Amino acid sequence: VKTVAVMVGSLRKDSLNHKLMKVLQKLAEGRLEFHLLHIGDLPHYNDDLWADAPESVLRLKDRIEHSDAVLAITPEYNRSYPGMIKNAIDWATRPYGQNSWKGKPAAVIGTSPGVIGAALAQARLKNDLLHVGTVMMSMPEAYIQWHAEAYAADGSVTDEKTAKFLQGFVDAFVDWIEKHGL
Amino acid sequence: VKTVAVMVGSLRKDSLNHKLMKVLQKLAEGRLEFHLLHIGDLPHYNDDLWADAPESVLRLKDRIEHSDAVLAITPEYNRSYPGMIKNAIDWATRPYGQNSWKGKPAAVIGTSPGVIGAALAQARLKNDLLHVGTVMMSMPEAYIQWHAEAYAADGSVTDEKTAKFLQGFVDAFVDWIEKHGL
Ligand SMILES: Cc1cc2c(cc1C)N(C[C@H](O)[C@H](O)[C@H](O)COP(=O)(O)O)c1[nH]c(=O)[nH]c(=O)c1N2
Ligand SMILES: Cc1cc2c(cc1C)N(C[C@H](O)[C@H](O)[C@H](O)COP(=O)(O)O)c1[nH]c(=O)[nH]c(=O)c1N2
Repeated sequence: VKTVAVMVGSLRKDSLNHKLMKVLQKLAEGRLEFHLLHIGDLPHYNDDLWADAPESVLRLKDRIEHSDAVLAITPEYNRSYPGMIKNAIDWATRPYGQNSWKGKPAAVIGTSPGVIGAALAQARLKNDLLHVGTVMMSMPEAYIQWHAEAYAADGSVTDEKTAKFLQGFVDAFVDWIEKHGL
Repeated sequence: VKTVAVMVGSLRKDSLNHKLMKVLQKLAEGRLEFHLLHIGDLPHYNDDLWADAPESVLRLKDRIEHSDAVLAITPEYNRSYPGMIKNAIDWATRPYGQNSWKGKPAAVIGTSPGVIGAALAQARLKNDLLHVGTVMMSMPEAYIQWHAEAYAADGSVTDEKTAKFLQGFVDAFVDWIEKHGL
């Protein structure tokens, strides 16, 4: 089993990206073990805080470093991804010389109720995670328009086409981690 | 005098982007009146909070709406701009139908100790502010490598070449607001 440090780019109760995380976790059970990064617990980045580092920042870095891979699951806000994710990215690259992300196999996925499926957010997040040294998966693209009727309450995917698609993403990520991980 | 809602993308005590804000404010005094947007006081975006909107969010939107223009002064973190700025951007676009940024003349500037002068951050921030409906100034580019010896403690620019350059940016922004504002 490979461990995955997961960022979900939404805090709200009924987040679709949180639902997507659970769907992916269920599809991946037995092959990937997800551990959430608690990005909502991070203060806004402030370099002065390294004098007494926030526990949340220490925990963030420890989990990334102890995980085999990274997965980001992002909504799209105003045609890019949420700042809360970028704030987490930046915290874990520091202190200088201590970039936790370096060399980690990564992937990005996300969902929107709209047909664009968070594609613009995803492209930007792929670029920004590439620029902190991750080994970034590109295929298959997964710009998911959320359809509530395609999923069950337990996270099962009831729609066969959607299940095949998401399974293809999971399978690719498993293979990506095996090939490109440390 | 035109009013300007200003974002400074750093919270730390000795921030160079904060020093740059004060330099620009001094150069612009009498023509532009700066009002800081308190982006460090915003919680991480969470759509659930609109049920009881945070005061910081309400103040942010009110100041943007009541200003003639917007100025962002950004550092570069891992080849883009800080998430705290994107978080502010997203808050002020909401609720749906109530985008405070729409039609506002805007400009972006920033500084780094390195020679790249926060250019990658600035390009991304220009794009993200364009995508929320600002009327975005592009010229002159201002990718400022910070040189402490070029500035005095009162914000004066002691280096003549630097003063001419930053005055050019301020003059262009005043004209931009006059031409492109409401
Ligand atoms: C500030 C802000 C900005 C945007 C959005 C929302 C909000 C609040 N939404 C809608 C978004 O896709 C929808 O609310 C998702 O359901 C949010 O993801 P979670 O459900 O919270 O995971 C959105 N959707 C979209 O497809 N493209 C976009 O650019 C935006 N922009
Ligand atoms: C997490 C993080 C990431 C980066 C930086 C710093 C930190 C803490 N810095 C350096 C940055 O330019 C320098 O610290 C500036 O002085 C920060 O701006 P303020 O001085 O806080 O306004 C930096 N500089 C740069 O030119 N390009 C970059 O990609 C980054 N990345």
